[PDB]
Amino acid sequence: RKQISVRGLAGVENVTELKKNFNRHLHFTLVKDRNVATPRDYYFALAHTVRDHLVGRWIRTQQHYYEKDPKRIYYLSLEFYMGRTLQNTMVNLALENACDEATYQLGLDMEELEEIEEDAGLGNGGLGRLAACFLDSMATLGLAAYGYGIRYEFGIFNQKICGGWQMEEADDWLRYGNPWEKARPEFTLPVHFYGRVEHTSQGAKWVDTQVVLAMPYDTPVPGYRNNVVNTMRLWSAKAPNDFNLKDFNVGGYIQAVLDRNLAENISRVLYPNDNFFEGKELRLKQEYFVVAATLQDIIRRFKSSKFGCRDPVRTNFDAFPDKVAIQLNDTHPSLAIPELMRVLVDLERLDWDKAWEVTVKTCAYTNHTVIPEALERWPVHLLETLLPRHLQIIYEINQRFLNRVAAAFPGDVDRLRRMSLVEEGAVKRINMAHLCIAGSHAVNGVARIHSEILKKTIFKDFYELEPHKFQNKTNGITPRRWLVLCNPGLAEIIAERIGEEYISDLDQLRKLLSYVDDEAFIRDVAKVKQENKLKFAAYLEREYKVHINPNSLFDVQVKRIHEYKRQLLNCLHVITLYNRIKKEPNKFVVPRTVMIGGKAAPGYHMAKMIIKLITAIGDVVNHDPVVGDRLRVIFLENYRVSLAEKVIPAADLSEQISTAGTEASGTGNMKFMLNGALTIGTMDGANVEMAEEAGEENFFIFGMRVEDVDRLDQRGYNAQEYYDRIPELRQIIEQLSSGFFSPKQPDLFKDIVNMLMHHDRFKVFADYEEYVKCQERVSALYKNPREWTRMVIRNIATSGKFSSDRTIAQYAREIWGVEPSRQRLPAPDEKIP
Amino acid sequence: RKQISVRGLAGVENVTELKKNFNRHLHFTLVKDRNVATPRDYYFALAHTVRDHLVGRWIRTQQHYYEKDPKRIYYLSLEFYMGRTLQNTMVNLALENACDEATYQLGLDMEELEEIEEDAGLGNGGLGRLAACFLDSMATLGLAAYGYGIRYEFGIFNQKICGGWQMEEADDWLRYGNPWEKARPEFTLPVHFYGRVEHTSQGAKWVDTQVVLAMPYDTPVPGYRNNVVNTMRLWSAKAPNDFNLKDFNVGGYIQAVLDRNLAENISRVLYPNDNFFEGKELRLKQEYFVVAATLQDIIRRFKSSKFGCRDPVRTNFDAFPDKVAIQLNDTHPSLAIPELMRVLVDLERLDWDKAWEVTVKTCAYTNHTVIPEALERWPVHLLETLLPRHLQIIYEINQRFLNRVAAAFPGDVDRLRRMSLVEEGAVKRINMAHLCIAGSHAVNGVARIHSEILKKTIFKDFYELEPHKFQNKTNGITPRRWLVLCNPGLAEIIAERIGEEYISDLDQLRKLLSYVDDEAFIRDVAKVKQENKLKFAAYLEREYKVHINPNSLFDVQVKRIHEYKRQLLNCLHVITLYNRIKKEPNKFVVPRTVMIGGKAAPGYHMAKMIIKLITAIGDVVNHDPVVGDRLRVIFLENYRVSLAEKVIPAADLSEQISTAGTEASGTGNMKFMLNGALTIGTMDGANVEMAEEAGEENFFIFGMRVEDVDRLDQRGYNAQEYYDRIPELRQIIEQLSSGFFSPKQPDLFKDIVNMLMHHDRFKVFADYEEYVKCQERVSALYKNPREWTRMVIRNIATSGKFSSDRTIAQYAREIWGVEPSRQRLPAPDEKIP
Ligand SMILES: OC[C@H]1O[C@H](O[C@H]2[C@H](O)[C@@H](O)[C@@H](O[C@H]3[C@H](O)[C@@H](O)[C@@H](O[C@H]4[C@H](O)[C@@H](O)[C@@H](O[C@H]5[C@H](O)[C@@H](O)[C@@H](O)O[C@@H]5CO)O[C@@H]4CO)O[C@@H]3CO)O[C@@H]2CO)[C@H](O)[C@@H](O)[C@@H]1O
Ligand SMILES: OC[C@H]1O[C@H](O[C@H]2[C@H](O)[C@@H](O)[C@@H](O[C@H]3[C@H](O)[C@@H](O)[C@@H](O[C@H]4[C@H](O)[C@@H](O)[C@@H](O[C@H]5[C@H](O)[C@@H](O)[C@@H](O)O[C@@H]5CO)O[C@@H]4CO)O[C@@H]3CO)O[C@@H]2CO)[C@H](O)[C@@H](O)[C@@H]1O
Ligand SMILES: O=P(O)(O)C[C@H]1O[C@H](CO)[C@@H](O)[C@H](O)[C@H]1O
Ligand SMILES: O=P(O)(O)C[C@H]1O[C@H](CO)[C@@H](O)[C@H](O)[C@H]1O
Ligand SMILES: O=P(O)(O)C[C@H]1O[C@H](CO)[C@@H](O)[C@H](O)[C@H]1O
Ligand SMILES: O=P(O)(O)C[C@H]1O[C@H](CO)[C@@H](O)[C@H](O)[C@H]1O
Ligand SMILES: *Cc1c(COP(=O)(O)O)cnc(C)c1O
Ligand SMILES: *Cc1c(COP(=O)(O)O)cnc(C)c1O
Repeated sequence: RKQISVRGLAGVENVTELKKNFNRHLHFTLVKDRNVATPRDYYFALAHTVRDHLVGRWIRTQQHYYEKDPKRIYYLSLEFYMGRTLQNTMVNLALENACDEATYQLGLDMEELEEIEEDAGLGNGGLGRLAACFLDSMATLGLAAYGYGIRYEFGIFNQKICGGWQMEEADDWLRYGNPWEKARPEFTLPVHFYGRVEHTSQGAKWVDTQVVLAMPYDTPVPGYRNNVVNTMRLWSAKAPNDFNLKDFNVGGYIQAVLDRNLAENISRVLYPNDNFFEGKELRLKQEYFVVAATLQDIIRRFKSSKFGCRDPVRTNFDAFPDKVAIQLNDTHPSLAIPELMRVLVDLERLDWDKAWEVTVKTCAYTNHTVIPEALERWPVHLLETLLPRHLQIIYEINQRFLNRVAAAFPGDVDRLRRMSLVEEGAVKRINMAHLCIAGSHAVNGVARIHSEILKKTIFKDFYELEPHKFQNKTNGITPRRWLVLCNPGLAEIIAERIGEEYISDLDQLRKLLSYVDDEAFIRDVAKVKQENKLKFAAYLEREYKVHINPNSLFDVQVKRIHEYKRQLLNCLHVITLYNRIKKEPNKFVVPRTVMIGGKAAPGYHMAKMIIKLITAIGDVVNHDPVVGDRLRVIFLENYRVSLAEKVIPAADLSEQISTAGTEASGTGNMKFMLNGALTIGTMDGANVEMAEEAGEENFFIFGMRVEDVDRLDQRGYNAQEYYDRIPELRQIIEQLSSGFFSPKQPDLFKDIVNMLMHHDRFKVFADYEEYVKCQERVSALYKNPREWTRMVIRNIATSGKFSSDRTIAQYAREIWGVEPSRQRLPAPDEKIP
Repeated sequence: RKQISVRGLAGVENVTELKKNFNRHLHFTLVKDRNVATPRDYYFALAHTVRDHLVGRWIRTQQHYYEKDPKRIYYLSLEFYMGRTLQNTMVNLALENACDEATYQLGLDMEELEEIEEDAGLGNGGLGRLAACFLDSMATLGLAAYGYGIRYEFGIFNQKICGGWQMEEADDWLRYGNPWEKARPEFTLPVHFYGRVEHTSQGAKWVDTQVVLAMPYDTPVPGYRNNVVNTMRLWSAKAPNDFNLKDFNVGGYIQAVLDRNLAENISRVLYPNDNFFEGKELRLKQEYFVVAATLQDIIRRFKSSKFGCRDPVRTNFDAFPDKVAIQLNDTHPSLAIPELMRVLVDLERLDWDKAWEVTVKTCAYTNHTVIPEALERWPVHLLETLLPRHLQIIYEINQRFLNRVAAAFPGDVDRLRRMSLVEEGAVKRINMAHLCIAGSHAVNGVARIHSEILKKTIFKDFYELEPHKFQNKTNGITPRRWLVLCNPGLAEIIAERIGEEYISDLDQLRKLLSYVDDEAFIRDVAKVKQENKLKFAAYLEREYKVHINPNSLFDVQVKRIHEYKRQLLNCLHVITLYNRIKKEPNKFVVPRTVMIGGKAAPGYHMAKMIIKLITAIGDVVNHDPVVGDRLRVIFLENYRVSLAEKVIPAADLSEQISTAGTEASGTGNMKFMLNGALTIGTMDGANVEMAEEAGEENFFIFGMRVEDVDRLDQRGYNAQEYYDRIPELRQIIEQLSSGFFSPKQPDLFKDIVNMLMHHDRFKVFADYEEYVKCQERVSALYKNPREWTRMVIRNIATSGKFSSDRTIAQYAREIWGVEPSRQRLPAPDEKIP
């Protein structure tokens, strides 16, 4: 509808420079002319002109580190959920407004072109987005940091609801190209698979291995206005030419060539599994592949440092921990630990015990869940086929480890079977979380309760052996994408009162508590959210047709569709709302639009069932005339980062409803809090630190605390109890059991009814009384709008702790041992020296 | 050693412009800086700066044709053997010398960088190079022409001789990228496979087909200094997202994604088969794929023309032949004919008989061989599975065709089984050469005897039915790559006397007969060849080590290794030479370096055997001390276009030794003739028109003419006869039979001995007397150097007829019906209008 904002300066020479370079790429890069270039061609010419302002800084940031050669942070993750890159790169370079003017005086709209860009969907959700937000934060804090992972040809599937069912389809995100990567095939590396271990004369050798090659592609990761542009290096698999062809004595020349895309399948697709574990060979291959190739790039750079010169010399890998820190995001790169031992002992010839001190001091591990089906416990027969030397290194690590445990708790023979990284049984397995605690020097959780639950439950044995290892580092979100970029209007009205230094110092938002009684600030804050609601209802009417009321409470739960996350409890609540105004049709109720969105992993039947329940409910509700427009249920299709930048600004209520003690942190919860939604949520994850930051009076907590959850388990949860005692709940179950919500096929929802009644791992009935109660308290407040905005102003004003710049400044200081910085690196300028 | 030449002007502003743009791409495109950029990075910055001078012209050449909208020539070929593109694009734009100065004053050597570029090996040999030379000629003659084919990820394999055996390896030519193509994914197209034909109400429909998508990549094809830049559009296969994923009810989400590279295998690899026929499903798929997608691009452009406006209107496909000419290179795109009928009848609803007149008038076919194992005769069961509607269209074409034949030769029932496009028998098959003659309006051969042999033997029946169809268009070579570019020194000394207009008017070389007695020209012509010999002996010493004598006759046969080409006869000759100076060690013989190079198709055992024989001979010869350096045998490894640009300038004698009546034309023979080698060859292929052009006295013809070959077949060839009567031949066979040439495994060569003796399809013994005789006559002349250079000056001076510009000016006029032109299109200059 309009905007100027402080998306930086649109100054005379630079708007001019821009338009020229735009027209240059459309011709020379695109080989398209004005009369034939479509909005996608206009998108790539600007994408190409914005990455031109980035290579100068990138090249100088990387030669800079060679010259100073800091300790280098390697963030190994198998997921990186980046979303789109043009506007984020414009924000961090301060080009937002010069390219908006430039595009204006060239007759295009930036926002049309910005919507053309495909999201890079290299992640499933929150572990992968945490990685993407960390990368922004490490560059904004001047850290010599490199994010490393796999370049998946197909990222997370694109979800389509057909007949209300999720239909998954392939994310061919590279179809039109990627202007942001730079393929580097000169730097390809081998990764060995299979083979045998010969034991001779001096050491072991892994022999007769198969060779896949690792082709790196680098993406720049620009800091917020400080001229640092760090790197995301993502490996692609390529078959070699000699073995992947020559091994002879008949078998088809064409067949040997077509069989190459079988080694290259290692990076074809991301595994789409939310908090579950799949013991598939292709996954362990992907896990070894990014470990092997990355550790070679690590050592290469450590062998230059300045030791490839001197500092001492006579290859002292002693200094390896003072030059390298490798962060394992979840156990997916836990083979970084046996592999660092392999290259150091086998290839580099250090003694076991030196190379162990060097491995534990450079590695650290971030635990992401306590739900036991998520734990990777790879069967031993898999590892002996695929990685026979690494298995060997794991057995010797385990041997030596349990010798520590038995020394320290002598005689405690059941502790020994519990702490072992080898899980005995029918299928002998390797417990990778155990590997990670044995070979890292810092193990951390993602939120204070999740960190305490690790010390007290899941890893109490390891905590008693080595209390010094366990840490907590509560998650964060980046203020640049999650505020500046999806909510420019909220950021400009904050910018107006307190300035802009808060975008890399979010704790400053607390100076906003002075304006909680300002009537100009209250009205502005509230107009921004009504505007946001209004542009999203438009988006919905446009891209997905639907039409909703902008004057309702926009109640939204968006995250992956898992039972512990409790889209079902939320569901039960909206079926109640419906039933209550059907009983009393002519009662005023605060009108609300409830929007649930998220993806199910392919073969998770319950999750596919819940998406069918939600769309089945909106089939009844959205078509009942007595309901009018007072209640609408919208399933939000193909949830991902660009849609989260659209929804979370338009939200009034944020559903963070998991059973206490299951969500380790959550980060969706933090994003909604700096964007002026109010939380309704259990004392779970970081919801506890958020309520603690704003004050419990300003948050809408309900439900069972974790102590009450264990008490109910001690007792035994009996869901028939809640059904019997609560008539509104009984009525809802029967409606489900009789086909009220599935007419032409009445027994349709009997899997979900049977579960809630008899197999509810997450206790949905136990929290239903206190949940519809709490929900009556947000509607009470909604219709006292000035007092909702003042509660909102106290949530927004207390979001500081949930910046990823604070989380990274604490890993930096207490795990990696580097000091952050914000001194901007010298200006982009020219010089080829 | 030095050069200035007339590689155009190196003028002040433009050398300056160049260096700046070089440094621009190395930074912004390459993201490499001077201190870290290798010679490959320097190659891509110049490749990128030379294609910058080409997009202006390309875009304006293509909008130009839209505006004037000529008849458009579509050259459909499954092979296109382009070799490398930088220097060829510099020649045609006149940038050779500005970029040589530019690179000089930047401290690099062009020739180092020019050697970095990978050859685009999208062809096997001569059919594919003919296509590549035609494209140059069509752009140099201002024709609205488009070359269409498949973009193979792997081209022709790279050959490596290990233990003297060919080892084939994959040509991953795209590893480092291609700076010359422009991917156009917005223009992807579907190609249907499998399915069924429903017959209902109005017409047939091909239903339940599988869908592969065709992703086009365009390469510019610049004319010689006339600002036309035409297009090579090459299709790539891409799996769709919906069917290649959704078809459900359990079967693995990861499996559905990994199974996509199975539709994309259609463009993975070129079939490496020289004049043979493989009836494999993947080949017919590749053949339908480039036909389907191309015919859609043809019709699209015919539906704009100006009829998508008017000219008449009420969709008159009548004018289709006056707007389109599609040339089928060999029978590999013969499905262009049933497919043009399918879209016109089934989709476009014309009557059969209108659409047949429109198909025969737009299609034309070039026959490339008479050797019967080369003929594609696709089994009927293959086509009914894969293309069931097309099979149907072929049966109805055949029905209607034989009704013409039987009307015109009433009662001649064996003619009817001979002319049928359906070859009855155990495996019923479709004769594709027959398809092509029924549905083209011009059928042509590639040289005057090959054209006569078609009218008299292989296609006499079709010639009697339709004499008007049969034509001849003798092959050509492009004077720009095959003279200007690999022989700048020979081109500058010609340029000195007669000027340079000969590079697009090669017939002008005849004004060189005036200098056949010029002693300055004789000495220059001879110094150029000694220089060339000297740089190739260096190349050999460098890249392949070998060391040879530059003062010998460089005797070279380079082409594919097939029995009809007769690398064995040449072999028998060098074993004789060896034996003769072993008999008489101290006889002066003219010293010669014999170089045989070329690739065998993978499973062609005889061809793999002949490469082993040749390297086995050089094992004896190159190590015999009594031989001294008087004779050396060099097998020329990994023969291809860039090596042919190195060898053919350095050649003194050119071996064009096939059994008369088998090589249809040959083009290697023409390249050697404009580069000052003298031919020894049978009266075969275009060797007959070449001898005829220079005078038989100036050529070294020997051997059986084709009449003598049929006489010997009438009689029955008995190779024991030649063995018995010729002692030098008897001695050679015994040396082979006893392991003289294969010591540690004596029976090694008994496949080749057994064949020559009992199964010689190509009569190698029949031509051996006259061949070692003719070979004594070139050595006689070699050691009268001034009289060799004067014979050479009469071959070079009479090469005009063998330009591809003459061949294309005759297809243009007598088959496609367009007039060539040489008026340069307006200067590249600016304007976005
Ligand atoms: O060359 C060095 C070394 O080699 C040899 O030892 C190696 C073993 O031969 C090899 O099999 C491998 O051993 C693994 C073992 O395979 C694996 O099962 C695992 O065993 C653990 C259990 O996982 C753990 O639960 C616990 O089990 C006990 C438990 O205390 C007890 O309470 C009861 O419940 O059952 C079990 C029986 O006591 O402990 C065991 C180990 O005690 O871990 C092993 C080590 O990873 O690797 C060995 C090291 O390379 C030679 O035998 C040895 O002498 C040489 O020093
Ligand atoms: O709906 C239109 C049309 O449909 C029906 O005809 C179709 C046929 O049913 C269908 O099978 C197909 O016919 C093909 C035939 O399958 C194929 O074998 C081929 O036959 C040729 C031989 O290839 C050729 O050698 C020659 O063979 C004769 C030969 O003259 C003779 O000397 C002796 O040696 O042997 C053979 C027996 O006489 O000629 C035959 C054809 O005479 O070609 C056929 C046509 O392509 O396609 C038909 C057309 O769609 C109905 O039968 C018909 O009435 C309708 O008009
Ligand atoms: O992986 P490396 O070698 O440390 C970093 C690579 O990218 C940097 C930024 O483009 C270049 O300065 C460097 O020369 C290049 O090799
Ligand atoms: O599987 P999810 O929820 O997308 C992501 C998981 O990792 C995130 C980042 O550590 C946590 O905040 C979240 O609680 C945890 O369940
Ligand atoms: O295949 P088409 O559409 O005929 C030719 C294509 O390339 C030409 C040269 O870049 C462009 O002018 C044209 O707009 C484009 O669509
Ligand atoms: O298989 P080859 O020899 O490489 C190529 C084939 O097509 C060429 C181009 O029409 C002919 O000149 C040649 O005689 C013929 O055998
Ligand atoms: C931040 C984010 C998540 C995380 O959601 P939680 O509520 O923490 O589970 C998942 N998906 C996307 C698209 C995100 O933006
Ligand atoms: C021209 C050429 C050919 C053709 O050789 P012929 O002697 O006609 O069989 C084959 N390969 C390459 C590399 C060529 O340059």
